[PDB]
Amino acid sequence: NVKCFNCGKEGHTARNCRAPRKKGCWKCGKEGHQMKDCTERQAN
DNA sequence: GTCCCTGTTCGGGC
Ligand SMILES: [Zn+2]
Ligand SMILES: [Zn+2]
Repeated sequence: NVKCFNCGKEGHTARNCRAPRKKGCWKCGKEGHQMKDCTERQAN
């Protein structure tokens, strides 16, 4: 299993997901930066 | 793609 960032549902990933993906931060939510970039709750 | 499998956004990898 692998929790898809885009939709949440397991068994597949963000790229695989048959759904339009997110622009901004996946975890924190806020755009203008990715989850990678994020300075908010940056730890995991 | 049933699943793999993660920042850039589809494509081989099994
Ligand atoms: Zn998905
Ligand atoms: Zn963020």
